[PDB]
Amino acid sequence: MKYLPQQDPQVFAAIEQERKRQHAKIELIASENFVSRAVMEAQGSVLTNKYAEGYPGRRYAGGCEYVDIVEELARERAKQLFGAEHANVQPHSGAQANMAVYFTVLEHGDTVLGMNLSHGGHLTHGSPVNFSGVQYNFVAYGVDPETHVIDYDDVREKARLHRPKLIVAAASAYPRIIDFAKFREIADEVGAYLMVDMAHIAGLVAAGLHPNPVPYAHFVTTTTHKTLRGPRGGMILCQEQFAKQIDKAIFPGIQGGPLMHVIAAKAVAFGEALQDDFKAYAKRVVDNAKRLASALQNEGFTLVSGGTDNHLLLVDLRPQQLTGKTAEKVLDEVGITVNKNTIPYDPESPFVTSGIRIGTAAVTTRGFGLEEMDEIAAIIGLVLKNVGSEQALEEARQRVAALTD
Amino acid sequence: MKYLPQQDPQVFAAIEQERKRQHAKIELIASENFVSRAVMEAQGSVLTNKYAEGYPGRRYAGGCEYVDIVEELARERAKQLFGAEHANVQPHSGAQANMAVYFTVLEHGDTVLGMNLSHGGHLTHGSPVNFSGVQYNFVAYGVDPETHVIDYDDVREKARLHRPKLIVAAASAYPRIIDFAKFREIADEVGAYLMVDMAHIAGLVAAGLHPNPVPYAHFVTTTTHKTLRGPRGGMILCQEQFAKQIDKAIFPGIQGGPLMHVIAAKAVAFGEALQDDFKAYAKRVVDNAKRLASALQNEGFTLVSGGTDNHLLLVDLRPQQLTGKTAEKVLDEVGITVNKNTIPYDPESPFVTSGIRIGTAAVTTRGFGLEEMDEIAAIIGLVLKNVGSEQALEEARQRVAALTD
Ligand SMILES: Cc1ncc(COP(=O)(O)O)c(CN[C@H](C(=O)O)[C@H](C)O)c1O
Ligand SMILES: Cc1ncc(COP(=O)(O)O)c(CN[C@H](C(=O)O)[C@H](C)O)c1O
Repeated sequence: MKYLPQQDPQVFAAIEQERKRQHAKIELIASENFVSRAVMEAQGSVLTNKYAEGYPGRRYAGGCEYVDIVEELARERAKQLFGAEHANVQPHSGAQANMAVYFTVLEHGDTVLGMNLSHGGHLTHGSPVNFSGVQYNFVAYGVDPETHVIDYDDVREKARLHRPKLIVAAASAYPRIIDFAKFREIADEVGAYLMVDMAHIAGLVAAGLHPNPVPYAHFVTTTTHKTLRGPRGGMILCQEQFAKQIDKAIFPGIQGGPLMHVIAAKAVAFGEALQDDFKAYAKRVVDNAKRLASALQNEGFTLVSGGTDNHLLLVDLRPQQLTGKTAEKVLDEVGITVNKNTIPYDPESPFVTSGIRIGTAAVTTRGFGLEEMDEIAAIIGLVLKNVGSEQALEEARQRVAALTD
Repeated sequence: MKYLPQQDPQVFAAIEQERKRQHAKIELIASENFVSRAVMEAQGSVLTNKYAEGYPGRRYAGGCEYVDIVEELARERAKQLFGAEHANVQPHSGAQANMAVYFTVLEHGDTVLGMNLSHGGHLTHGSPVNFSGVQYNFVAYGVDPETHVIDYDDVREKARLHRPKLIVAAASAYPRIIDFAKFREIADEVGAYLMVDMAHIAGLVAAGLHPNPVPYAHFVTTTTHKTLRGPRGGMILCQEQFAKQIDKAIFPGIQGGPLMHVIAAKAVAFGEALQDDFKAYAKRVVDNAKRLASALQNEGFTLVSGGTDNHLLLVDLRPQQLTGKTAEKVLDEVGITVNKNTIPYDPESPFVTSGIRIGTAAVTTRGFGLEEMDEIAAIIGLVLKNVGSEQALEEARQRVAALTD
């Protein structure tokens, strides 16, 4: 940076603190990742100056000739990446991506079937304090209380009873592979649309390490910033028959002018995702997660679903008689960044929780391998089995500092 | 740029084309502006990597210590700039800023009174193809058919008849000063909340060249990218009594994780707005607009409301027997960037129109003064009075190229 340090010393100092923080800490938040310098330069471009309401070629303002190319590059690369018939790269976020689909196929008060929020489901999948639960009549399916795997007989029973117009699959904290073939089979029986929110697994889908929902779902929403390792924003993939309706839902439906500089960075992210190295990266993410899962069990930790098939895992902290809130606080003290997360059938409130969510996407980008996963798990064991001991937490700090160069 | 040209030659080439376009063309789109290099560097920072769901101090993820400072800087500077009791700098856009307020004080199907869309009102103020008109029962007030100034007796009659829960003031294409004192007086009579969408006039309000809606309105929404000359995004200002409700409406209401890198750029933009030079800048914008308005009339153009009190003007093209669509196309051919815009009581559809919207905010940032405004108006006269003549359009191209160095 050059012009910011002179103009705004206060903001620059806080950014420099954050930059140094991201290097010093062990980042294990499942939804986070580190973007390339090419992605950041695209978001720091003059493309923020342009109003490009509408779509490539069909704009409601002149001078969009070159931002049209940018958006088309983002749209075509995403279609190439996921094998989708249509792409919309204008959603400001995953929340707005989900919102636009709901706006398309649903009237106010319609019944929608989503995943239980305390079982792994997301806020936009029917939270009564979120727009989804207020605007629509959301019913929930759950996981098996023993295995923590989606009970597909329960998805079928809930769909046949409540008769939803839409079924939502996918989650924020689900460590296993989602059977999209079964979700479509259930949706076909009850005559409902199938939406898959692949936000967390998007990068793994692109690398072919998680089944692609695209052939099975009518709508596929995602964020670009999670395992896809791109800028902060949303995307909608759909079939050509819904293309016009989805486009009208984004604009003039729920949004206005798109973020052309972010869309530029999305294109850069999709470009990087198409390369062979990203497929090797994503395999390391899954390898690292399974290694970390196995190593934490070795330390004596119970895991939700008994491991992982993807990028994330959930530690059931009930055996250690610790809340997720307590674990989040003490690991923050030693330099490990996690978040408290409700486990399926949690006896604690969503603000206290009985578990912690851990992802490997961020550390894998940094260069962390199977060896580092053993150490990370060893530090977590040292901290959570000796919460009252300050000497163990000091030992943990030094071991965290050793891993981060 | 350094890492982008190597990584993505296709995207970099399109960005470089856009960068050169923004310099070569005369940008007169009323909603557009040029951001400083400090604002862009903040959007190109590592702050995109952080999930900061919630608010400063009250986050739902660890490691937010430094992005909290960033958001607080953005919030406090905006409060200092506008004299507001509470600020929310998390809205992804002006559309989401408006959406959050609607989500706060309104139930589905509630009656809301906004400005007529063909008279100057915005898409989010009750368009039947926008979320606002679908989710809520929007009624409209208009302008006087002769003077094109808001008919405040009509605002009062519509409010007393339809009994709205909310009244919306402000516009996308209104060249005059809005009397917020009268809007609150009407709202108090019918027992309705007053929302002001100052998106277009935000920078002029900050410089004290347009009356501040904050003392009169319960809610004030805005975009940061128009006359405020900041990054692409939204902001909500409100009284302390609505602070908690507005915060809950953004998250977990309608959005998810905020754009911390954009919020950083908002802080930089607000910082630049507080400086004395920005107040001088904004006065030049208004001076330039009034100069351009007077000069276009001298050329024989009829203007909506007979001039301007702000940053923008509307040319009534009916005397020249030209549509806004025709004017937009031919001016694009010579390097002048405007947009077609419906005039009050337009005989043409919103896709054809009888007028063009022109703003001075962008050209003023570049260094254009009163002299350049005379020339811009002279070129517009040459083009629109000689549409069939290619020799006049070639003359116009050279005169446009002369103004842009
Ligand atoms: C599966 C899923 N869909 C949408 C979103 C929201 O995206 P955005 O923040 O851009 O609006 C999420 C967000 N996930 C968060 C996280 O994992 O930390 C949190 C659970 O909301 C999501 O997981
Ligand atoms: C008065 C007003 N409020 C909100 C918006 C939408 O903001 P965003 O694009 O960030 O969602 C606008 C947009 N204005 C556009 C323009 O002037 O070019 C257009 C009329 O929508 C607005 O004017």
